[PDB]
Amino acid sequence: QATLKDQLIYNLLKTPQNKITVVGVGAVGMACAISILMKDLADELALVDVIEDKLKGEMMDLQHGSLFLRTPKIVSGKDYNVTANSKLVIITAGARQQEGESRLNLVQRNVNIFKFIIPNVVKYSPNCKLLIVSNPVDILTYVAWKISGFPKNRVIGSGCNLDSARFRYLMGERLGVHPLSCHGWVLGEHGDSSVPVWSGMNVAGVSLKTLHPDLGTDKDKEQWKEVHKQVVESAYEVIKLKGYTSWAIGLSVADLAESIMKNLRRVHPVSTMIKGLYGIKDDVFLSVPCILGQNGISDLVKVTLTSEEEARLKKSADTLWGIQKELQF
Amino acid sequence: TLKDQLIYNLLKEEQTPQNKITVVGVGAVGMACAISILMKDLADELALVDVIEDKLKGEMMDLQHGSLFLRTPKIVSGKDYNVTANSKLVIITAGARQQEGESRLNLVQRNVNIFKFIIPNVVKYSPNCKLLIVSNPVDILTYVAWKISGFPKNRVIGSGCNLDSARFRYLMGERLGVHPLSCHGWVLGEHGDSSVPVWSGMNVAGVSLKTLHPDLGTDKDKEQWKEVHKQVVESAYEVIKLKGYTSWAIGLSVADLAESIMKNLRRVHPVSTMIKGLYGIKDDVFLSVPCILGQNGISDLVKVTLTSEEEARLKKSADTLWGIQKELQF
Amino acid sequence: ATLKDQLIYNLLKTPQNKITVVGVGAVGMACAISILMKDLADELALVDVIEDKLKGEMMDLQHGSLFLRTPKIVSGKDYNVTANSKLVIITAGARQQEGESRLNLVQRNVNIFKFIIPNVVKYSPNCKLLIVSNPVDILTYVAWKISGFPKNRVIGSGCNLDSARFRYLMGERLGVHPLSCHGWVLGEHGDSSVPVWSGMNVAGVSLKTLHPDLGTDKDKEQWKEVHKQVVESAYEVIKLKGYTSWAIGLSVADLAESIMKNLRRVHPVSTMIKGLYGIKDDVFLSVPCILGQNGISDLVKVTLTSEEEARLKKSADTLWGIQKELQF
Amino acid sequence: ATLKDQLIYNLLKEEQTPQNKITVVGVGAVGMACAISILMKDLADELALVDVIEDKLKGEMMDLQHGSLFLRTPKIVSGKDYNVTANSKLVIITAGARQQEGESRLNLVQRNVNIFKFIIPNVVKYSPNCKLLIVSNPVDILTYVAWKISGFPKNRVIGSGCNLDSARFRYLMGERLGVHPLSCHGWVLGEHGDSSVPVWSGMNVAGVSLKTLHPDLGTDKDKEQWKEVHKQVVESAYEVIKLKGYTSWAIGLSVADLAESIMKNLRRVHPVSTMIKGLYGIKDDVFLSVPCILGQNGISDLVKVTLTSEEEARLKKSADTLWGIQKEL
Ligand SMILES: Cn1ccnc1C(=O)c1ccc(NC(=O)C[C@H](C(=O)O)c2ccc(C(F)(F)F)cc2)cc1
Repeated sequence: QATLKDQLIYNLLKTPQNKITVVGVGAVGMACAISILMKDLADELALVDVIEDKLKGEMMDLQHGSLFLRTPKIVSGKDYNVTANSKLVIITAGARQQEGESRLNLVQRNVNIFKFIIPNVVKYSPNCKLLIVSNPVDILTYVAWKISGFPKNRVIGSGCNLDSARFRYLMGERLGVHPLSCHGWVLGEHGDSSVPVWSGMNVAGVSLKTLHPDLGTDKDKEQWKEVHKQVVESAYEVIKLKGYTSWAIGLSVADLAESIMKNLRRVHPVSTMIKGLYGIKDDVFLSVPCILGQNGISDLVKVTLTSEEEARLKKSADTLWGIQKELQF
Repeated sequence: TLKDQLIYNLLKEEQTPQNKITVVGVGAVGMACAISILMKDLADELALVDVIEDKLKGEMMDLQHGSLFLRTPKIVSGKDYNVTANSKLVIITAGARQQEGESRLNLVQRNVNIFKFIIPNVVKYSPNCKLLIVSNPVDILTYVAWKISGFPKNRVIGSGCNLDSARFRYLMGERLGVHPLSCHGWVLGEHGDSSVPVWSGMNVAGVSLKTLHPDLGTDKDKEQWKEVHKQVVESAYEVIKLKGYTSWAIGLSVADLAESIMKNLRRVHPVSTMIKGLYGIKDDVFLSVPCILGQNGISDLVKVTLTSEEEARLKKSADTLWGIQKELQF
Repeated sequence: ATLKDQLIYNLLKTPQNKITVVGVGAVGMACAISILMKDLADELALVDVIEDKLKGEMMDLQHGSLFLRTPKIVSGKDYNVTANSKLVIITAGARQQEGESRLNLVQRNVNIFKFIIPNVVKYSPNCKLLIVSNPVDILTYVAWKISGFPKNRVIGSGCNLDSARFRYLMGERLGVHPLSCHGWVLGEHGDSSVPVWSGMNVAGVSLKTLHPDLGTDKDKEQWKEVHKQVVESAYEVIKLKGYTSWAIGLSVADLAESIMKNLRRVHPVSTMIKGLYGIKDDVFLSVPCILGQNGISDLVKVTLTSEEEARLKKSADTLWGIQKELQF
Repeated sequence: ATLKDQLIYNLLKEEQTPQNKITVVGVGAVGMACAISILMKDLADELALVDVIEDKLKGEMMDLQHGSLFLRTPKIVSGKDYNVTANSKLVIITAGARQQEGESRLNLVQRNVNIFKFIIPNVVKYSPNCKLLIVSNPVDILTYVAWKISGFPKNRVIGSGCNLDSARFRYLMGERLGVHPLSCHGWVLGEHGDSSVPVWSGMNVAGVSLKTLHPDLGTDKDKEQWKEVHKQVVESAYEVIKLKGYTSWAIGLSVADLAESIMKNLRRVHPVSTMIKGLYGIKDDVFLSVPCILGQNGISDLVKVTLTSEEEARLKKSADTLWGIQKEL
């Protein structure tokens, strides 16, 4: 007498190597999850949240699509033991930006949540890289770094990877070029104080501000400054229209995860400690271009900013530090 | 202007899109289809259409902001169906969706009404497209789309039991310790409560599970494999109870079908089509049988061998669906 | 200051998904390009003994790095470059000439393996060995005996390709993509391979049940000719272009995908089948195996008809007759 | 009833014209590398191969067909008759004499012009609406020749040009900087050959001009000898050919990169061979590489790269060299 399985299969053999955990199964977390699944970045995906039904429903929905994926193990749970041995833990949990609301208003509430999340993550994946997505992402990357005790190369904020992607899309819409071939960087706060690096914007290595010196100024008859205003307002407008943002940030996060998981050493504008650059003296985290790989941030790229750009980046650091210094944890 | 100093134009002749896909409906199902199609590089232009103008624009913008990470260079939206012109494939997901405990068949009046306005507008602007119906009850709405469009039935395809079969193969794989890709088994009939598990065709590596386990699919089964089908039937209800709706699996299922159509693969999928003439069925009933899918839609039907009980269940599903289809007026 | 140090502030002074391909002949390079375009490795190492071809192939792949997502492509004539591999793919050795049987390669390629396998194993002691060189079933046995690895980690590419060819030919006959044409070729990757007619199906419909004479000498449709074309495929391609490469490279990348991504998909690969069908010796040939990050985790016990089982035992006798004459 | 007829009920009796058909002309090493790269990127729903060596053509076709289970291109065909190429959207020409050890690409010009007099009219006859992608060498001159013979508008006659040279440049840049080539930006323009031009003034990482940081970059006084990078670009093909007998993989991937931009209408910027009359002081009908926007109509636009006087003179010299050959045909 033998069961079906035992008549069909002779068992020979009785840890995951490319495991990714997503913390938070709100819209941002689930868009990160689906993007990472469709890019075949992980051999195991773990989801963690505190709403048990929603967590199970999202896990089941993904699992029902397994035939169409190449990620063979999808698990979930409220207990962080399900996250054990992750290479990469993506934290998207916490309060999310609402209509008309500054991401900076979320800071203390999400700091309080990180006091619980981060130690549990570190307990079960002491060797992982942390990719912070929750907002305000720059301050929460600082907080995650402080709580975790990790070296700062392994604490990465998704930062302005998305703002720069939005900038390159809008740039491409004006020039009739795919964003892949429109190069431009948004640095600083992932938020209202972000900094467009007009002096570096280029197609095929041609500096656009060299052709158009008014680029980025008020006197600009083409009003390129509106491009950056649209970058700043983008999240507010999408939130007002559909209630939240999800797809673009999910793709941005999966882009960062690809560079990390595959050790690509591509350059991304992500949140990291900038103390000692551009005359900044405090432990401020904000986005500068960094080399990203399997050890996290291995190097910073020292971008040459104009005086006007450097002043705006300092203003961004001052805004963040004004909030950072008043946190207790 | 800066653009003219930077760029020398050779020609400004904009041509018709070559691989355009439209998604009608920007609810959770429609957006899951859209992101799945975008990340599989199946379209060179994606159009979104719906009646909720704010949500439509917000979803469009959110996808557009991810363009750097995609290889689909044009993403458009509008309430006017002129944005959908010259689509190769139009995926209809709009309509009411089932609440907790609610049958897909309770959606008929609401979504037939919506289709009576959607389909003529789609056909007006993409007269050569394939219609991929996802809205529920999908088998009845595929019938409806066929009647209203006037298209040949090869170009009217219901997403049908592609998802039920995927779920079945997932649950098979969990029981056997095998990836669903290597677990073969078909759920046919209604995408709903009357679906039919084809026990006689379930296999791994060409080994019939029913041959090894003759009680498979019966009440005397000490392993209770019928509970696997029951889980398939209940899957959407359980997910809806937990997260309020389903989206990711159906989106991946639809992108799977769209891949076969857009790349002319001639893969076999269980999709909603007219099965008149099969198993001595004489009415124009639409339900899922395995179909060869390619760039012209359904090119062939596979004549699955069914046991007596399997065929009786399929006829019961056909009777349930036809009981509803026959009372529809066009 | 150097340009690099002016541009880059450094913060930080082993590969996690490394694949090595041994042999940079046409088969090895087809495996390499297929693996690279499937993004299966974060480091790819090429090893061979022909210094010039090796460096030339390495440089050619590197020059395409902008279009790939594998950031480290290395090569060498020594094993330093292979250290810490998850998967080592062995394609080196003599290949069959026009009209030459794969079994005629035994002496030459067994000799090569007695040098390659002991060294490979020293520097990647945890890798899976994927044998592609021919005769692959005999050489998988050799690699297992020599390496000291447990058998789950010594895998021959086997009949994965014969089955792919069978399903392609099936699909041409039936008007269906090979992905939807299901049928297995087992046994020797060679002239004694066994088509499992009794399992061939589309959408779970048994073709033999529809056509009980399928694949016999009574078959009016002559489906046996489909398997004959499978057996003869490599000979015909070698006669026409001199060698085969693309199909075997894609077949191997398919196996590497299942291993590297821990998919637990079923593939017909060369493994030890002692205990199946009453076979008593350490014969290696292809049966369907579940493939993942530990290599072969399970064997599928295919239900064979009397004639299919008899043909499989004939294949086993041919291989065993050669296997048992080898000394270690 | 036969087995097929017991199993399958045909609804459609015939197949429609292919919608995304690509033809590769020539099945030497370069042609087959293009074919496999295009197949593994899912760019075509039909691939046709043409050449004059009947046995090798059929063997290559069969070998690709035998891997069809692992691909998503359902029709692979071949023939000596160009009717097999009918209705291609893109025809890639790799046929003719290929560069040998020690051999200048320019030595191949007259032989390959002779071959194109037969190939191009046959291609045009069966695919009057295709784009032509010239890979055969010397690619710049043969792009000019294919344009004149075909009668096509120049937007539909594209030379693979310096897309590969630039990829090699960026690879070597990345090796020097420890950055993935995706994040190293730099253009090699002009002849796909010995007279190519490195645009030092445009090289950048994250929009930081390397020449601005390192003003000696590319000159003879350069203590870091970055000019050796371009020398390596120039010599790369010679070295690879000397080592393995030919080049194939990198050009195959480069062509598949161009084919992707064309087939998917991406409007990405690539340095490809086109007419540059009206730029940089060039008044002749010379074809050479400059950055072009590539899409479903082929080359729709050129990017007017800003050059130093020394870069511009080098590009004019490359143009003079090519024109001296072009005009003697
Ligand atoms: C002389 N004669 C007269 C009449 N019949 C005979 C035979 O000898 C004979 C002997 C055997 C068969 N067929 C099978 O063994 C099919 C096999 C099974 O049934 O296990 C099966 C494999 C795979 C699948 C699935 F699910 F994968 F598709 C389903 C079923 C047919 C005729």
